[PDB]
Amino acid sequence: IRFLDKLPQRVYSNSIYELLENGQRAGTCVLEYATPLQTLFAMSQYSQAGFSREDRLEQAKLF
Amino acid sequence: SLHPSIPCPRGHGAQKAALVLLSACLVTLWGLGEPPEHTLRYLVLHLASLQLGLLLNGVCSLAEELRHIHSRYRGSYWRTVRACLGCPLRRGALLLLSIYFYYSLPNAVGPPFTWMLALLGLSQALNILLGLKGLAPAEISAVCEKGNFNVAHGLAWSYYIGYLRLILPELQARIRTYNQHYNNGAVSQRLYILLPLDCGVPDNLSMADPNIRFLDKLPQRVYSNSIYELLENGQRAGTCVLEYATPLQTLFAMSQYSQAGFSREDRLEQAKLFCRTLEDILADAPESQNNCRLIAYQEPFSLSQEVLRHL
Ligand SMILES: CCn1nc(C)cc1C(=O)Nc1nc2cc(C(N)=O)cc(OC)c2n1C/C=C/Cn1c(NC(=O)c2cc(C)nn2CC)nc2cc(C(N)=O)cc(OCCCN3CCOCC3)c21
Ligand SMILES: CC1(C)C(=O)N(Cc2c(F)cccc2Cl)c2cc(C(=O)NCc3c(F)cc(F)cc3F)ccc21
Repeated sequence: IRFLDKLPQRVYSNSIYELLENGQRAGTCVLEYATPLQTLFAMSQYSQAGFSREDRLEQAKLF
Repeated sequence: SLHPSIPCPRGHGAQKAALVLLSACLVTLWGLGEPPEHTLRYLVLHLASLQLGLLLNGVCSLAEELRHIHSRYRGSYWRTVRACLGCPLRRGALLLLSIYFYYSLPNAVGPPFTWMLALLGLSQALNILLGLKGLAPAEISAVCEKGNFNVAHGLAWSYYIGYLRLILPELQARIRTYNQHYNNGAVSQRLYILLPLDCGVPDNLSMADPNIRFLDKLPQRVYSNSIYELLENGQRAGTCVLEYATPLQTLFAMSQYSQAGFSREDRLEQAKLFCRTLEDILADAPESQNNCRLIAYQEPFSLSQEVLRHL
């Protein structure tokens, strides 16, 4: 998965990524992560959450 | 040398022609072999008459320039005399030479002193009233350009001082930042200024030629510069920051109105002169460190091909 180009355009920048299959680009797509999962992880890191790793995985699946 | 139609700065052809004429006249005089002292007398008398006529014309000009002294010559008569008759001491010496030569050298073909003065005054009055001593447009343009008395020079310098010098130092950094943001192609780092000799500046650049198409607003008082990519046989081959020359648009608007006294041929002359003046300024300016180029053209053809060949 390698970055190719910032998709042209309230200002959303979606980096597109090409997919190397044995070194050859089988295609490309607009690919991105899910930020609520990152917020769940950061919730689990902090101590003012009461939100453990077991609960973090449970909430990730439920989300 | 931007365009085949842009005039070159005036050469020394007039002085070359004068030297050719002087050589021919010397050949003729040596062939005829007339008494040289008579020739000296005649030439000195002719120059004296011409100088005194110029003195009379300057006096006539001073007669009206005396009323502008408070607002144009800071209320000093010496400034008015200098502006109406050139350098005072040089012309006074020439006039004294004329008077002494005429009063010493007899005039074989010429009036006495009072008769010559009266005839010269009459001729000066006739030339003033009838406009016989008329200024040819070629010499008018030569003098205006030599002394920088053209609207195009002022417009070009205003365009430089107000806009170009402010944005060129940071245009390189802005283009580098944009190219780092949008990668893959890349955008040329040099500004491109359009210069249609016909002064046709459409609001939309793509309307003039579909091959040139807007790409993105370049990131940044507030300078909104639009970048354009050029279509070659349906596919883009290059891209650059391309904007129109607003002073040419102002020149066209000046030509549109009926109070500027600014005709279409005058608009063509000032367009060419603006192109040349901006060429010189951006050639010697420090801010134009190979940073700006002018696409000067005229439709009698595609602009995009010319911009590509520039790229
Ligand atoms: C001066 C150089 N020059 N000589 C000739 C001939 C043509 C130009 C030229 O092209 N100049 C120019 N073009 C710009 C384009 C952009 C952009 N965003 O793309 C940004 C710029 O800088 C802000 C631009 N500048 C410089 C500043 C320009 C205009 N302006 C002036 N008038 C002059 O300076 C002036 C002096 C003489 C003589 N003639 N003129 C103008 C005809 N007073 C201003 C006061 C304010 C304020 N603080 O309130 C804001 C200003 O600018 C906002 C206008 C932006 N409009 C401009 C037109 O198009 C659309 C965007 C002011
Ligand atoms: C170059 C050459 C040979 C020449 O072609 N002329 C024209 C000309 C005349 F004008 C007059 C007669 C014969 C010729 Cl031939 C000329 C004139 C003088 C001269 O002293 N002119 C006095 C003078 C005027 F005559 C009229 C005037 F309004 C003011 C003035 F001061 C000297 C040399 C020449």
